[PDB]
Amino acid sequence: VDPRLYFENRSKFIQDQKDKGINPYPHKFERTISIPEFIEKYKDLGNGEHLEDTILNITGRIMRVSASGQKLRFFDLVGDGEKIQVLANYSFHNHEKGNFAECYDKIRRGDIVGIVGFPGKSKKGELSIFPKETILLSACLHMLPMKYGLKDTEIRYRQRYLDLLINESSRHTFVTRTKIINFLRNFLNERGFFEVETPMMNLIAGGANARPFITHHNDLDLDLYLRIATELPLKMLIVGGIDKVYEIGKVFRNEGIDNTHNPEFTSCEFYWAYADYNDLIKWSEDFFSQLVYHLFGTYKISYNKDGPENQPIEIDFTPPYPKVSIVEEIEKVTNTILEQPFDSNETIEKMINIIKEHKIELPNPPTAAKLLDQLASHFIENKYNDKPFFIVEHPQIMSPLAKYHRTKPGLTERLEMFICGKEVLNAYTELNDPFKQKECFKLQQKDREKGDTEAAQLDSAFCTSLEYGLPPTGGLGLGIDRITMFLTNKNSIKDVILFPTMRPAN
Amino acid sequence: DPRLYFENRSKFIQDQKDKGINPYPHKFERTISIPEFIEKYKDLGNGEHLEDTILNITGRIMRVSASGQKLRFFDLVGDGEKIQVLANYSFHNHEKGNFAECYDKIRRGDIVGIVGFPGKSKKGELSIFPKETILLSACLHMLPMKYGLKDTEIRYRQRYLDLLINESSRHTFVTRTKIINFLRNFLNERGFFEVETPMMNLIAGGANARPFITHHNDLDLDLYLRIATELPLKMLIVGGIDKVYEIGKVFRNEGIDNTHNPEFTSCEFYWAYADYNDLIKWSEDFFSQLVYHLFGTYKISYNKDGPENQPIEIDFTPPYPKVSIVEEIEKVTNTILEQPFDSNETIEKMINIIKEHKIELPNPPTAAKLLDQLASHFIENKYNDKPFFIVEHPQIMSPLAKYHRTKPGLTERLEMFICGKEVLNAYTELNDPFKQKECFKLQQKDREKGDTEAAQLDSAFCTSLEYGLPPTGGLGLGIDRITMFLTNKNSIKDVILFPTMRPA
Ligand SMILES: O=c1oc(CC2CCCCC2)cc2cc(O)cc(O)c12
Ligand SMILES: O=c1oc(CC2CCCCC2)cc2cc(O)cc(O)c12
Ligand SMILES: N[C@@H](CCCC[NH3+])C(=O)O
Ligand SMILES: N[C@@H](CCCC[NH3+])C(=O)O
Repeated sequence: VDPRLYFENRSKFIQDQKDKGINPYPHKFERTISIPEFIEKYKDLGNGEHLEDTILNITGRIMRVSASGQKLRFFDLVGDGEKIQVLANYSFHNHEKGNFAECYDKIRRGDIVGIVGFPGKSKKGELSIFPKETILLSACLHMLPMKYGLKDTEIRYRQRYLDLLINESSRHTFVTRTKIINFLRNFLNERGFFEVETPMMNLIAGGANARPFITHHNDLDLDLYLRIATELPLKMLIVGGIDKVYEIGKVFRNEGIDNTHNPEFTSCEFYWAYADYNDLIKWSEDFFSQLVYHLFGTYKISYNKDGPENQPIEIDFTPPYPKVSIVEEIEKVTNTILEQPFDSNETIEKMINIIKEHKIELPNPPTAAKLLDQLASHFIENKYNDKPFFIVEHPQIMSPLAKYHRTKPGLTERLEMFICGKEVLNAYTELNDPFKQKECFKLQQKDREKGDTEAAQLDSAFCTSLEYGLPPTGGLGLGIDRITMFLTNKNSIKDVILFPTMRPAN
Repeated sequence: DPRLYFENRSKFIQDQKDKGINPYPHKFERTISIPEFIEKYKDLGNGEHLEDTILNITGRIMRVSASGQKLRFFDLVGDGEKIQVLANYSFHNHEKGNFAECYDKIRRGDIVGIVGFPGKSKKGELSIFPKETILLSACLHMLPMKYGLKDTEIRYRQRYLDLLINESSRHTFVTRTKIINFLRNFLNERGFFEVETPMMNLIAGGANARPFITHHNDLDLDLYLRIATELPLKMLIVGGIDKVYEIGKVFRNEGIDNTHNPEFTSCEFYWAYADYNDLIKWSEDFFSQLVYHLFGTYKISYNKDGPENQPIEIDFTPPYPKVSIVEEIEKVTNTILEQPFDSNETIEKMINIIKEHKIELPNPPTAAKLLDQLASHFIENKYNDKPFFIVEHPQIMSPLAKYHRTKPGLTERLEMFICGKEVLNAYTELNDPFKQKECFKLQQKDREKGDTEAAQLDSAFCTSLEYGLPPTGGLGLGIDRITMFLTNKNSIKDVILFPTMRPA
């Protein structure tokens, strides 16, 4: 009932051990077997069967404490996501090492123990370890919370270790996360790609439309910006001869935080020379279908779109995925024609009127790109929840780094894959013409002058790199944390990140 | 003059746009790559022509030559390999353009799309005979020769040029990526689990270094970039992931030199129920197997004093030498460093030792910095022919280290060095939270003296240890420095694609 008193008493316990000779935190306890390999090595065992001649050294954490008297103690030893029962029988205690009750009465829930025992099964058939001596390795000073104590509380985020020990779903989630990353890294290596590392601190943060962070190097007396994307240096590497290049790493964006936006998130960007929008479309379908089948043995997975209480929807990752032109669908749903130039006063004022007629939120500044973005968000992003789908051919005012469309004026050969109305992939034929790239950078500078602090700045080093010849390439970016959210059935981005960015407790 | 040539090529591209032809085509289907092409038709004799195999090749023209007007020769480079391209007026498809007008516009550095057939020249050089050549992406500037990248900083700013010209840089970065690949697989075979800890934190802990500062606007919160991945990984050990690790970037706001880049790649791994000895064995096994995985031997040739001097033989054959820091300093300096090491007497003693030897006194002459300087000038270069370990560091220097089980005042720590450069840091993790807060408060006392790189107390980490940190052994690897020695490089900038530098 009193956690503060419990902690103070356990602290006194540790000090009392030090005063009365014993060391509560020993340096080494040479383990012989792990709990998973122990379960695997002795599960196929008969009821009540004992192996009193095979002594083993096993470690673990106590999570359940109970006793059937002063001579029979019961515990639950967990380790590596698995668990076994500890059946301490006084008939088996090595009395040369110490008193039975004196040794086991000190054990508390959460204590990390080292056990010298023998394997067997109980009368009821519970696979257990029968110790001959139990030594405390690392005591737990606080009271462990209950599962309900972590249900709708932020302790899962601020104290992830508690969430990893109490909830099995947490360990499962992060194991699946690393499996997603392993699958992607191998999927790219098997195709001949080359993993690299581009700087996170830069003189100019380009590659996306977002406000970056700023830091300062004292010895150089230089202001560096945290990378918002890895697009630019990767294309610079494509120029360098590495025709198959990619990077898996953290990117930072200083903007709002919600269930889908963490200030720092893991992204994967790959550049494939002599490839185009079609190649990226096929790549996306192939990769997602195989990733989902690799993790579940099926193409249809269930996802609780409306939270855990409401019923879930079914997402079918079976290719091919629907392709939806942004401009044309907005036209059909709104029964209007967005005459070009899309950034003209007429088209901008028109889109403003359609945003006002539907009482949709007006973006500030009302740049043409933000108007089109809000229109696509409120009218075509949630068009399909049954399966993932592609929003393609974005206008040039929205894609300053995109190569212009070969048969559609004003549009680009860009694609964006969405899952449950959430952007998870951004791919497109790279704009390799420096003459036309500088025009988009200058137009972005004007947009920046209108209050659009997300408008891409002018990177001179990247432009000069394009001047030596960027072969026709195709690039794609993946939001790994979001992919994990959908593939692990989690509604928040804080549930797929070990230590998410939280409001400080001060 | 390069300016005139860039302007001529620029006007050239504009003339192509006004003339009707698209200078940067959208798509060119490649049927075979340069490596596959060398592999597929290398065995052809000098003079054979498979005129029926119409292939689509791609690459960057790196040499332009001619024999009259009917013969044009170029070097097509791609994926680190080079082939010949022999354009003849007999095989040219005249329906798509004039031969001379089509090939006179190709210069060195142009990305072209060739449609031809494989064959071998009269001299025997594997070649692609094109029937049509299309300019896919033009090179507007003058690509320099290899000599143009020797006495300059261009290799670091325009890494693409160094990768396209110096064929050794490509090998160096391929080796770097292979080193990381080997490390990741090496850990995964032992059951380790890869994770991702935050790079922005309320406190920058895990090492003795000055961090960078940044600010999140919506939260109006100042955050420090991580200087190490130690504390969050240990908290994960407490969470039940007994074999965890992370290979990522860490940021330290310090000075720049040949072995220091503000941002560098490190690998920290925490293995529960392990200790100082297990880490020693792990380091020896890993370095020996990595070296033999790359070179087929345990001996490496490294130009320790630059390529202008004879190199040395680094033998990674286990087992390496182990040296106690305090013991060696007392032997080499013929002095007695008494405990407490941070006492005024021994602090003045180390200061006088540095003074009589004419060494630079650390910025704040603290006991930890003093010991570090003594080790750097009297121990760290004891072995160059083989990597070696500096062990049993004092607790004053290791606030996150578990005290030595038998040597008072020391810790069960180890640092491996190669040619005097620290490349590994491992030690038995301190799991007693009370001793931890004691060491952290001591670090604060040393911060009061003006130590910007003294660890600040992380309340979250201390609270994490209170729930029970099992005996664990932790280690950290400096990937960039390891790559430097395995690629025979004297500067860290030579192993980082884009090192931190001043603006142009
Ligand atoms: O996860 C994220 O994904 C994306 C969009 C993502 C689409 C696919 C290509 C990479 C980017 C943006 C974003 C912005 C934030 O400020 C925080 C975030 O976590 C994200
Ligand atoms: O490479 C580096 O290695 C180390 C030391 C290294 C030892 C092994 C464990 C990881 C750290 C420190 C350092 C500091 C810098 O400011 C810049 C750098 O590049 C480095
Ligand atoms: N960097 C892009 C995604 C990859 C684009 C690839 N050409 C982004 O921030 O969305
Ligand atoms: N964080 C350490 C490496 C890991 C030491 C073992 N926990 C360093 O920066 O040197």
